[PDB]
Amino acid sequence: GVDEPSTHEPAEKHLSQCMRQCERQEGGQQKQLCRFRCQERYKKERGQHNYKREDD
Repeated sequence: GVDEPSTHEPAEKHLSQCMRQCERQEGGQQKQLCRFRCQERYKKERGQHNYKREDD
């Protein structure tokens, strides 16, 4: 039990590790490959199934 709500989940950090490498790399094809791979691979690892689109 001992269940309690929280914010700033570790999931964005796993993505952060990727995007850290993705962003660090510079170019055309290289940039795009890390942009999706990091976004899709890590998003899936979250366990989330419902995608929501940020406004603005």
